[PDB]
Amino acid sequence: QYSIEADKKFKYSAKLSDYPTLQDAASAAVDGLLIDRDYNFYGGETVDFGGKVLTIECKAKFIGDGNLIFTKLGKGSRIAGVFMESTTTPWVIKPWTDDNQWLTDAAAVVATLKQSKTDGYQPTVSDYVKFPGIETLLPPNAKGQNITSTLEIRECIGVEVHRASGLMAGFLFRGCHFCKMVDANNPSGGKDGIITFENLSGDWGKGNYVIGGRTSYGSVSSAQFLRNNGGFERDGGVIGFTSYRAGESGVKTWQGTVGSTTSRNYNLQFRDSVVIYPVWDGFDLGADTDMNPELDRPGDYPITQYPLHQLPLNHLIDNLLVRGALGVGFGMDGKGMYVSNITVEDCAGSGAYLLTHESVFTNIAIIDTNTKDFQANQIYISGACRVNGLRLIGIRSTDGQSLTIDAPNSTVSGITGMVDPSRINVANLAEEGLGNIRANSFGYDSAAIKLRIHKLSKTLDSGALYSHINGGAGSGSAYTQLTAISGSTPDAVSLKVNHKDCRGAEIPFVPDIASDDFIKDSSCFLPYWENNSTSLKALVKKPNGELVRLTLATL
Amino acid sequence: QYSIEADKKFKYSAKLSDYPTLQDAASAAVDGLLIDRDYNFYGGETVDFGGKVLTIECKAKFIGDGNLIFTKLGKGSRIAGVFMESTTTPWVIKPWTDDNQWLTDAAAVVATLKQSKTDGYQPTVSDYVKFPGIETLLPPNAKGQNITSTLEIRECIGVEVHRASGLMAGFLFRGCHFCKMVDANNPSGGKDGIITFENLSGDWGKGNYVIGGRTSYGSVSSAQFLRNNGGFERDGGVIGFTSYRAGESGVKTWQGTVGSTTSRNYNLQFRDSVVIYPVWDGFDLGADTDMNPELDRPGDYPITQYPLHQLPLNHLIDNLLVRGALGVGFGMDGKGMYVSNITVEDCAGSGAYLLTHESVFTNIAIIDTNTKDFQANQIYISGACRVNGLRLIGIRSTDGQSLTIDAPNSTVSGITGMVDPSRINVANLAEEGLGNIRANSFGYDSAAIKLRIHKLSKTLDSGALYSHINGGAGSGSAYTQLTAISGSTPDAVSLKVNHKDCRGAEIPFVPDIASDDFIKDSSCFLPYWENNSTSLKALVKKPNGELVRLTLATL
Amino acid sequence: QYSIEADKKFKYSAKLSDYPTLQDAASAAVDGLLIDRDYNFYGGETVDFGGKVLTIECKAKFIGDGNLIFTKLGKGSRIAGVFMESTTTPWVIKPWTDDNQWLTDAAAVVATLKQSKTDGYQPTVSDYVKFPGIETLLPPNAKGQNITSTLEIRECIGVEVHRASGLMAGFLFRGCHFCKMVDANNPSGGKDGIITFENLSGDWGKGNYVIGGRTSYGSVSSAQFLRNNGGFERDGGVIGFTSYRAGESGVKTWQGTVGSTTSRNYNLQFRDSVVIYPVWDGFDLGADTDMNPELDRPGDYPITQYPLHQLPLNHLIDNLLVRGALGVGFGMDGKGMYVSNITVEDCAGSGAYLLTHESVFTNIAIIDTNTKDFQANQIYISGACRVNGLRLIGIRSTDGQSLTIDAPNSTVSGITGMVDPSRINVANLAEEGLGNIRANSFGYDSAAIKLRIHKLSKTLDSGALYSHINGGAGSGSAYTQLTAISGSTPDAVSLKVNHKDCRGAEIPFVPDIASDDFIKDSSCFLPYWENNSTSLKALVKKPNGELVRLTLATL
Ligand SMILES: [Ca+2]
Repeated sequence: QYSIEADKKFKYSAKLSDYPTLQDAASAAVDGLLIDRDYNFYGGETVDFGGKVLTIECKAKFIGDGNLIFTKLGKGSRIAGVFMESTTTPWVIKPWTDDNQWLTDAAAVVATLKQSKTDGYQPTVSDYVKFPGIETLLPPNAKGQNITSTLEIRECIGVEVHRASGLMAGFLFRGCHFCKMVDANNPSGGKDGIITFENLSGDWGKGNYVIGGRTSYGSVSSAQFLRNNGGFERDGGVIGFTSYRAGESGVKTWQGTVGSTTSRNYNLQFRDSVVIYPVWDGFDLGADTDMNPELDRPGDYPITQYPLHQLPLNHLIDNLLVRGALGVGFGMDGKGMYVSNITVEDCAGSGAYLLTHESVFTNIAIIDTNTKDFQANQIYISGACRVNGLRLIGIRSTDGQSLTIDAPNSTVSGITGMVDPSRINVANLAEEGLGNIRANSFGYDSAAIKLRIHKLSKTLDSGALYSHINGGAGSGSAYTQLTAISGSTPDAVSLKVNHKDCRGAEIPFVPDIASDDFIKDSSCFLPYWENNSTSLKALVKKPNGELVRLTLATL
Repeated sequence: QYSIEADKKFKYSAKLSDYPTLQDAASAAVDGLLIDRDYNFYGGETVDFGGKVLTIECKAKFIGDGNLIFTKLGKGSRIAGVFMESTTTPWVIKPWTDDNQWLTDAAAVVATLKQSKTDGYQPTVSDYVKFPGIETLLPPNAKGQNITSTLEIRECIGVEVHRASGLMAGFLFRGCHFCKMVDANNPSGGKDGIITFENLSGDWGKGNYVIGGRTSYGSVSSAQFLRNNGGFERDGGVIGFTSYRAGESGVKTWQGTVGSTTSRNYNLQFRDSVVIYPVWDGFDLGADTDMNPELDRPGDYPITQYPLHQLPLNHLIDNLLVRGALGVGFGMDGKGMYVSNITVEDCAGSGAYLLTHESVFTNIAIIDTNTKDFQANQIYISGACRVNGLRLIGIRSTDGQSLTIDAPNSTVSGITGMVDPSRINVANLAEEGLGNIRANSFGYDSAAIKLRIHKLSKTLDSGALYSHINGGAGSGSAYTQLTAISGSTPDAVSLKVNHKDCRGAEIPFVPDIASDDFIKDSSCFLPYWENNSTSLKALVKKPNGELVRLTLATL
Repeated sequence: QYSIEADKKFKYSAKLSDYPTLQDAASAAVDGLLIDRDYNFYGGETVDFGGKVLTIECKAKFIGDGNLIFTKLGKGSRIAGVFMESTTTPWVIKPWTDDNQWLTDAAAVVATLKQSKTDGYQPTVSDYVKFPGIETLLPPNAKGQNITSTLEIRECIGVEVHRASGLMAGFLFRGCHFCKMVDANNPSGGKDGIITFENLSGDWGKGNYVIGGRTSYGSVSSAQFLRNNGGFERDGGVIGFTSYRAGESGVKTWQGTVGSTTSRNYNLQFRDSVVIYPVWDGFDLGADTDMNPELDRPGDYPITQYPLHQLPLNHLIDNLLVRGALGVGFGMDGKGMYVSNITVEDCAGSGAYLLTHESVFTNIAIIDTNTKDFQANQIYISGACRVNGLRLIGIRSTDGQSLTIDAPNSTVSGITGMVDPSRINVANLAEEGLGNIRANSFGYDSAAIKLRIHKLSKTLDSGALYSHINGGAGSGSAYTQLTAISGSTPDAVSLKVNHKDCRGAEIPFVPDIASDDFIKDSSCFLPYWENNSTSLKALVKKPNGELVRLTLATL
């Protein structure tokens, strides 16, 4: 019988073109399921896949506003090529120019309004803060919109969504474990987060990843996590991902209470990823609320155990790039954190906002940030942290008085760049382990090794060692100078060696009668001027510590 | 009826073993298409896939010289495992030894000639420049060869080629958008570029990527782009890729006019990638022609708007590694660029050749490059740029007079390595933001903090602060010395503190009668020698600025 | 005839549910093979796939202790979703606490014993060394266990295993070439290595990679190689991989003789990867045995050609992260190596153990390692190497006398961090290419530029340049001080400029009659005390080099 042989030798796949509803096709499926016609779904339409391990291959669109809900997929199920699209074409704003300059003026942003499923985003309430005054100026038809076409995977284990795309599209994993969003094929976002792992009910989320791929646009954050804990195994997070033009942030771990419980996250990886042109932040990896925080943490550690911003979040954070944020490039909180290899460039707000304590930051580069003076500084650290390697300043100038680094409880080593030293505030700055040193000077007739005591003055060097050309180039002659500040005049007092190639030391003397207390150490002398005789005298502290006054030079 | 049920329950796939031509199989296909026998194609053979969204699975070879042309594939089509192979076995050169040393002598290169589809490449005209004299020495049968077996995807949107391989193989996307070359499985290249996105006609290319994978050999560049613009979204470029032994360069964005229009590229990503042993360059990301440039840019911005090498290319460039180039490791041009985290090692030409202006380079490492003295320097920057963090020198020495960095308009901070300071040329070099410092000296009886004024001398230190051992190790005693250059003799003039553990300052004096102009500042004195009385005198500039001469020390 | 049309239009797949043995299903398969029921295999069960190019899709478990052996798969075959599981539930140890602190006490480790297929590992003989005393304390039923369920690919070319997982699971490629383990889906390991490329027989392994994915647990190493050589093309190794909690090491290239031949490896890539919480080492990339080494290298280069630890291994090593090792973070040997961009944090043994010679290390960060004092240092280098950029110290203190870096034959530049300078030992340390410098001091009333001659003292600075506040903050006045050590008392002897805002130089003098030899240079004077007359004298070395004694200051 051919049918016996056929049933044994051919691959099983059901296809949607043979069925009137998606549930009918799902029920028929045994191995493969092919989406080979566009399918209009109603919001909340729910498909039961019977616990089957299905390979779902999409070659057409799921069309609808609201959520298409997939349930009871077997472990190992895979959904490839899915394409979500809204039925509604909403009003979107586009707060950047044709030369990719951010628009900050509310009226200019309102002028960008158009009806489109892409190239912009639907305003939300956070836009009222981001573009002050815009709430009053937006037409009512552009406020409070709620358009997203969302694929919801509900309460499944071991399901992977690969190469997803769409228009006004979102992807929600609700109450899932060991699920992955892999190689997202640049979906264009809607009102809700583009990729969400939300585990507010049931067990803490674990094994949930965004791996590879990219997203564009969306009103809020591109990739986000609520109530996930990767365990000590660090089994979850974001690796190899790119976010472009998030309406809020590129990658976000939620903070505070959502509903009746914690939305926070522990033990996730954030590695090898890039966020470009977010309207708010590149990476927002905080767990506690900054402004107007909850007095408790239902479902999480109490404030009595860990103070605000001091949770043992224990994320693995490495090799991240942010460029072009209108908000903050990289933000986090927590205690006992290690963070490495972070690069932030060209952000309008702070490059880094770090509400961290007893944490270590290694090889950080913050290059041309706070370019619009939105924050007090380019990098802020609240608690007692360590920074080992910090690159500051690209090519931008700073006209006002804002600090570059304000990390008042932190100890820092290894700053590089053309930082204005008056714009550094740290607890301690040191290079303990340098070798033999050479200061090489270009474009000047001198070289300098300067000292600045910030307690005395943040703006004036307190002393210096200089080398200065005698005559011109090629003269083979220079003079060395040791200086000290007096009367807030840098270099006011100095000793010289070889000025005008004289081969001698020029020694400063006290310009009047020296007081007893002017001399510091025993077996030393201090020259001073006696004008009434045209003589140099010496105040001498003898080897035995007693003072005597001698005549040093006479007419 | 079984046939009704069978048509509903089984996956559709056509296979080439059932058809006499590839077009017949393509026409029959509805979902899958299996290449299950080797297929000999003629150059220019064109397959029309009818707009169908096909999953093409290759388990055999496409064999032929020239192009196999795929057209009218539906968005979402995928081609996996394709294997291209030429019919011709050409003559190839192998310009490296069994110890992986580059051959540079033309006669030695000619001696490597063999007929093979791999382990070398077909000479092209660029080899005549790379190996001077080789044009005369190559036998005629090894010149002007043109063997490539090329899969051409023509005027398609949303097509992905995955896990491709081959021998004398190339992959061309001509007039395509939103197409990807994913996880290339080490094809061995032919005469043409291995992976090309060419958009000289139609709309500018966008959404075109090389993601993952690797290539080997080829006569010209491994991955290349013509007339692509990723948009502000940076939707295209090269991520996660490895090139080995390109006959020209690993990754190339074309420069200048090709045909009648621009071949240039904007807004692409070049990230997380590696180029090893290219015959020419690792990354060639320039857009304007260097030698003998066009006087115009048909199809692009005019020279009147942006001068040569000053286009707003706006690529996203980060986390690149190059090793073993016979040419330049990393090259680019453009204005307003940000570049980060570039590592270049062991190149025979310059590590970096940067025809850039108003651009920022952060965390650059150029380690043992220009090892064959092909260029004037290891890193060159033409325009007014900023470098923040620059590692120079591995373990190689430099016998001649070539510069290490020549960046005469650039401001630089954060050099590390055993650079010869005479081989640094920059506009300005500074460490503005160091903390308290310690110079730790090993393998010497002294420690040093030296100063060098490059305007005075690039080769001689102009002054120093030294600490020198008194006696031997463990003596608990050292002397401190402040020095200045005179008569081109470093350290010619000095003041000492604690020489021979004497607990005193040794002060240099003018060895003859001091001229009036030798003293600089008021309320200072300058000792000088009066030989005719065996006396020290003091030239004194009094507190009121007037000069007087006093007797300082007498018999 | 429908059967003719059906045979042409449907995809071929055989499925295990239709057959009594795996061999029966394999024999029936032509294109696809679906594993759609759990399959109990016996150890050594061998399947012959007839040279067919098969796409094997797994949606169920292979269950058994021992090896399931796949042979004669055609080039291009793929195995997806495989899940290996043992029949035995062994006794496992879990040497870490509920706060993720390592357990080091043998009795505490024994107390963790449980029967499970995961969340720990089976003890092996290396545990007897790691937890001293544990050999005596372990119950007999927890010693010498040998449970692994291993998929063995034997003597195949061009086979890829994708998205594999399991419990007590291993994956062995024995005598294979051009094979890949791709996107491992966190298999939980057993007694043997989780991913092994072993080529002890036949040709040296080539083209063998681990790409992407992750593993957890296992008694020994996560990914390992024996007798592989990637060629100059670097065609093999580990890229994009994560290892968690290896019972030995994350990534290992074997050392020494195994059986009758070499187990060593050449020309592999180790890039873009992460190892966390290994019981032994993060990356172990050595080739020669350290303790009690072989006197020969059968099958490899003789000791007469390359001494122990000086093989030309030529691996491409870049962009690696290790955190939380109980052993060493990063270890290797070899001569002529280049290594870049390595980050190691929070390891109980050395961050790096480098038995390397004539090798270059660029941009290395070793942050809070040797935290349990297991080794003599945080980073060790035996041979004559170069280090360009080395970050040391996070937030941990060191109570004892151990060194931070011991690299006694190496030349180093670019240390950053709060290193204790007495804990640096190198051949030479230098910053040759710094610009104009500023020392910025926070939290002190002074700024300092110190000098330390390690030959004199590793613990005491030998001289200094200080700037000190006169009075208080905002006074606009400081004094500069130049000091030298005497009698092992830092700063014992000093010259001051502007002490107490006096505008003069305080000059130290010899406290008794100066000996002739106390003066160094011609045309200099040295003041000294004559107590019997209350006078300063000057020992003068005249311009002609002859000595004279003069009266300098008198009552
Ligand atoms: Ca006198």
